[PDB]
Amino acid sequence: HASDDEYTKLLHDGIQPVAAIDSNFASFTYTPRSLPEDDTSMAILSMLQDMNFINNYKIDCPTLARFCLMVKKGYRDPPYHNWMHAFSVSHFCYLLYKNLELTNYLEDIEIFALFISCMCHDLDHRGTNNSFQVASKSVLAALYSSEGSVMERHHFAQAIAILNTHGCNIFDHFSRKDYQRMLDLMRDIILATDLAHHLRIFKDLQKMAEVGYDRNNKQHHRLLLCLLMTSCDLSDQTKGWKTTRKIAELIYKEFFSQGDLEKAMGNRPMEMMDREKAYIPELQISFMEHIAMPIYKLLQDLFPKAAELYERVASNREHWTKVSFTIRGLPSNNSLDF
Ligand SMILES: [Mg+2]
Ligand SMILES: [Zn+2]
Repeated sequence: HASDDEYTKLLHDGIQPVAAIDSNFASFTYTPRSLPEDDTSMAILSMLQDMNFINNYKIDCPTLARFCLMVKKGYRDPPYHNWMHAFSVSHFCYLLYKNLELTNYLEDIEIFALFISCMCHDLDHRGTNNSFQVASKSVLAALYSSEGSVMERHHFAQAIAILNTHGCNIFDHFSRKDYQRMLDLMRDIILATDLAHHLRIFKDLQKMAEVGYDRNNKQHHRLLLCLLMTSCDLSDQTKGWKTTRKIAELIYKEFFSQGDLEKAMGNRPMEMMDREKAYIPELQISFMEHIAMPIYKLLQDLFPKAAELYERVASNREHWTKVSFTIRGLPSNNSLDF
């Protein structure tokens, strides 16, 4: 019946200064997946403290601790879309904040919403995509299919359910106006994680980069938020070869698992979901050239200091070309360690 023991222990000695985590914690070279999972909740508090959102928005620490624990427990354990993914995506948001000086481009509340969105953007993911929800006529599909972005709307709904859980509403004291603004930002930012959305606004993103970002342009704020969210979501591609390789293993383990379920339903899965047809190296090269590289290229055109990011993504693409080892699907052991 010791309901408060868990969060109390987390805050026992206060919030740990971000500088004390790792001297390289705020560098683009840092790999957040290396941090022990049991230390991630405190790391979240550390980043929120460094960005000073707790002071700026008068956030209640105990409530925030409970909220962070709830978000972490809100993730299931599929190979890729788990808490460590949300954690690493959130860390990249922090990196962009520190390295690109986002406070000079976005309003403070927008950056706060972006970080919280990163934490909650994949809540309750089961390892299957939107196409599958519709094909299996799931309860989530029946609920959101009409509006599109089925899983994305579910993730947002789960985030709201957490805020509505006793003792977890970190925005409870907000005025009605600011509360609605925060929930609307979270909705729009999480919805931006749907690739379909990114592809639709891509030309608007290029135009903004072409004419130059304008802090007084409301549309630019919305567009930048979408680009940044996508940038955080695919940040595993900005690390070293070992990370890109490992993440590929996790994502395809998920993709092939879904593909197997589709075949069992009497359906024909897309090639990239079929372990008997997919050739991972080529699929990664395609992903890099058509999705990842263009996103970080845009980021570079807007932020010169983001060049090293685009550079790493391009390098990793090169690595895949030197790997393209010859079999389709994944090895018997489901590993690419070799
Ligand atoms: Mg997602
Ligand atoms: Zn994600």
